[PDB]
Amino acid sequence: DECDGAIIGTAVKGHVAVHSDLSYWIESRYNDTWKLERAVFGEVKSCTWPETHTLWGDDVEESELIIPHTIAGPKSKHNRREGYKTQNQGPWDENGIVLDFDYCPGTKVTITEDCSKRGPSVRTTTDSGKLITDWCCRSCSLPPLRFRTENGCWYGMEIRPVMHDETTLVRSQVDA
Amino acid sequence: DECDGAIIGTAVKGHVAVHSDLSYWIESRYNDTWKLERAVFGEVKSCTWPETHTLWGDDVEESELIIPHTIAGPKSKHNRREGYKTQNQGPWDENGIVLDFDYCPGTKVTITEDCSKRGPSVRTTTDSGKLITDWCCRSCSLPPLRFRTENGCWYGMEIRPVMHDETTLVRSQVDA
Repeated sequence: DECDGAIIGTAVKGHVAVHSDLSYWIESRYNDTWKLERAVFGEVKSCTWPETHTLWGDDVEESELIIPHTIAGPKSKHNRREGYKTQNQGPWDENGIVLDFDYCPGTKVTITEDCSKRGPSVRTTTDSGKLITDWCCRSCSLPPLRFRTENGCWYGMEIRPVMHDETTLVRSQVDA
Repeated sequence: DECDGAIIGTAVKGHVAVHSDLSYWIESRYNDTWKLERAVFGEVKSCTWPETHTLWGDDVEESELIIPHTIAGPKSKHNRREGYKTQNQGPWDENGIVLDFDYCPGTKVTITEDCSKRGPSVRTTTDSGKLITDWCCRSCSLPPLRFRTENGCWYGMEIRPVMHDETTLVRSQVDA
């Protein structure tokens, strides 16, 4: 059911909007459009964010919400970024998750319709610890959706690794 | 003055203690001793954490508090880790800060009294982007205190870089 309304602070002041509670800090900004900027997770939890404490919640498509509504992502158009759909297979079992829109260190991302489609989030280091340097997406926007975690950096579902030899990938096992 | 008591959740349940508010998630654990485990910062702020919402707050030395009381670190013996003093010159101007006790990727830390003393936190990549691989501390404990941020990984004040040639260091400019 709903997360408790009593310990939620949601606020927008001009061109910065924040949905927060005791575990989530979800920040969006206006430059020429509203975009999700950063989301910081003290812990990940499974309840629905209440409507009473949600900005811009009219005519919301659940599959557009970056942070899935099933893990208390607000049902808010602030919880969106052009070029990305819901991150249901992000690395939601990791600790110290921060989601932002920047390159994982030592990597690059190219937009091309050659890319494979959305799948589970992949960590930028292989099982043995090699860095995968090149990535693509069909039609995501840049800078790319990334998750920084206590175990490495991961890209959003849209962004797929570009490899030229056999490699073992570490991929998210979660579906949220 | 004090941060607002109204939007604070502080709880301990057996061997896991959490001090949280709308921006901070500060977690400690008991294994054989109580130690700070992780602290996640949606934003960094400057007010004092109220006593009313502080665990284990008797006979507290301010210079022992990992997260300085001046940036709303709780005045709590849960906010401590053997071998470390207050991180007043941690990288507190960065975004998406997570503090935990693990190695920055590709690095190692040795305890030796050869080390230089506590100073400002240093990022593990130089100005030009080279990785500093070797580090020391006089008498910190392992695993080392680290800050993961949207701009790289940084070590706690105690942990100093070990270099064999001229290099430009990126160091914290903050004193909190």
